[PDB]
Parts: sequence; structure tokens; C-alpha cells
Amino acid sequence: LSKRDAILKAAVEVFGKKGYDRATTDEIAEKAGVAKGLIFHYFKNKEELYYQAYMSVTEKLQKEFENFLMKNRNRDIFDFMERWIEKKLEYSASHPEEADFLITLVSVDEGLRKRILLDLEKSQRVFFDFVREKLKDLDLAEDVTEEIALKFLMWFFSGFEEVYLRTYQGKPELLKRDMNTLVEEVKVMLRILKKGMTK
Amino acid sequence: LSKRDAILKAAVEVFGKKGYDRATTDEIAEKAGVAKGLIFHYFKNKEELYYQAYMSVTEKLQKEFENFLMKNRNRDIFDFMERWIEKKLEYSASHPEEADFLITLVSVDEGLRKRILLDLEKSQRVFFDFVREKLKDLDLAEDVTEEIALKFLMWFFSGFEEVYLRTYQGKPELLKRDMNTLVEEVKVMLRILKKGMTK
Repeated sequence: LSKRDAILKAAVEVFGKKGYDRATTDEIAEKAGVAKGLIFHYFKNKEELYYQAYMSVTEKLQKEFENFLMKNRNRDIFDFMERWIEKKLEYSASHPEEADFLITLVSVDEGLRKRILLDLEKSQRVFFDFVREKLKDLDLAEDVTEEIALKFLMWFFSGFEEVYLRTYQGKPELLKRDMNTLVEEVKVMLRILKKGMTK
Repeated sequence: LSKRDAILKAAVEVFGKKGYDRATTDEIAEKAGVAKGLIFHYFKNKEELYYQAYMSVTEKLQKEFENFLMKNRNRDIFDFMERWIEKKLEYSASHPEEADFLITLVSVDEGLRKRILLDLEKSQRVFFDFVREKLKDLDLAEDVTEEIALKFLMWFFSGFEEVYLRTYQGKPELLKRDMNTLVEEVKVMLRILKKGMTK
């Protein structure tokens, strides 16, 4: 790995296990196998290191979505979103160090947290842009405008993300035990969205 | 008003405008028209005062729901939830001092915030207990179990609450301008839930 990459990897691991406040650059350097001074060669400070690590992990998730989109782009949008949720769930289950790291954002210093939040937003754009265009292929139910359909999905996915985080954060074995039941539930919920939004 | 009630009223007003950290008991006493020492006669400290004020406002919202339930209990559950959302929205718009106060919870000291969060939960129980029993009257769509139906509603309402707060907190004039469009959207979304969940 390049020195920059070894550091970012170790940073994801140390921030994940210790949290933002208690993590030290000294700890990250040790984990990465580099002199303590090297962290400051590549990164201004702990804040910039955290930010770059958060961006590296987000970029990875963007890349997983890109790959999914190219392979599933012809599917009906409900079938597509269902499969994407299954893929997301399997990703989180198989990348526990990344998931642990991502949840630390809650407790990051207000300045850095504020600076980050919007980056994540910019980074889901492709998904909802896709949904918007694919809603155009549907025979939408009476009174269901393309705007209402998109807003409804946004709000439901927001609520699902919120409950998922509350339920599973820090609990990988619980997620492993619940996965099958969760997938079954997702399949049904996407069929409720399909049936309620289309004629 | 009783001395206790005058204080709680003023507390809702001062915490709403100044926030938890910057609000002082001295300011609340002045607002309430009582000697500074009286606050400590009724309340142990600022934390207990905030807690009792949050509970007083929550009790009020419980009472508004109770009144609604008794007057609308025979309605189909989708018609019922739609009308309840309309009533909630009109309440928030007509009680801006209460809404301003409620949103301060985010920034309350961790100990008190943790102690409070669950109280709000216990306090929406009647609603979801009602929804659970009323889902029994429906001819649910294939694959839609009463458990999946309840979870889907919970998650959607969570996402709606989250976006509403983000959009409208501190912005009463924006809510006033958007109300009509928001109500129209709610009517359609509840019809999508009805159509997707029932045969």
C-alpha cells in the first residue's frame, strides 16, 4: 500500500474502535507501521485525517453503487431498489470495520461534522436522479405525481436508515441473526411501494 | 395560574428562545413574575425544570391525541392517520412557542437527553397500539402481515418526522407558506399506503 493508503486504512480502524475524541494520530501511526511524523506529512491534522478517511470510505460505497447500477440498470425501478437494499445490507454485514467507522460521525466536533454531512448528500445523488428518471417509465396511480412518488421514497428510506442505525449500530451479530428476516421484510415492503404507487 | 404553572409556562418560552445551555433560572423567574428563589422551591435545579416543562408539553400533545382518537375512532385506519397528520400539522403551526421549545432537546446535556428520549416513546404508544388493532379490520394484500404493515408505517412516519424537523424547525413562516401543498401531499401518500397494503 502507498503510505497515504496505509494511514487511511489504519485511521478507519482506530477511529472505529476508539471513536473520534479518544483516537490519537500516534495510535494510527503505530497501526499503519509508520513514523509518527509521517501522519503530518500527508495530513494537516486529526480533523483532516478523519475527513479524508470518511471520504475514502464514502467513495468506496459510491463505487459499489456504480457497479450495481451498471449491472441492474434495465430492471423495473422497484425490483432495482429492492436488490440494492439487499446488496447494501450484505455490504454492511461484510465490512464491519467500515460500518463501525461511519457511525462515529455523530460524535465528531461540530465544525467537522457540519462540513461533512453534505458530502454524503452529494454522494447519494446518482441514486435519486436514477429513481427520478425511472419513475417516468411507470403508469403511476391516480393522484401520484412523479414529485410525490420521489418524496415518498426519500422519506421512507430516511426512516428505514434511521431505524436500521438505531437497531444495529455496534451489533454485528444481531444483524447476522436478523438478516434473513430483514430481507424477507424488505421484499414485501418494496411490493407495497410498487402496488401503492402504480395503477 | 398556580406558581408552578406560571414557571413551567415561562420555562417553555425562555428555553425556546435561548436554548438549553444559555437559558437561566433567573430569566425564567423574571418571565414568570416570581422571586428568583421560588424556582428552587418547586424544582430541584435547571435540569429538573427543563424535564418537567418537556413533560408538561408532551402531556398536552397526548391530550390532543386522546381527544382526536375519541372523535375519530370509527374511521378506517388510513383515513384516521391522514386526519391525525393534518391535525398535528395545524397544532404545530398554531403553537410555535411549544414547537420551538421541543426542538431544543437535541442540545440538552447528554444525561438529561438520554433520560428524556424514552418518555416521548412511552407517550406515542396509544397511537401505534391503536394502529395495530385497526390493521386487524383490513383485508391486507398478499404477503403483507400485520407485523410488516405496522413496521412499514413506523419507518415511514419516522422518515417523515425527520425530514419535517429538518425542513421546518425554526421556520414558522415557511411552514405557513407550504402547509397547503404539504396537506395535499399527505392525502396522496396515505392513499399510496392504503392501496399498497390492502387487497
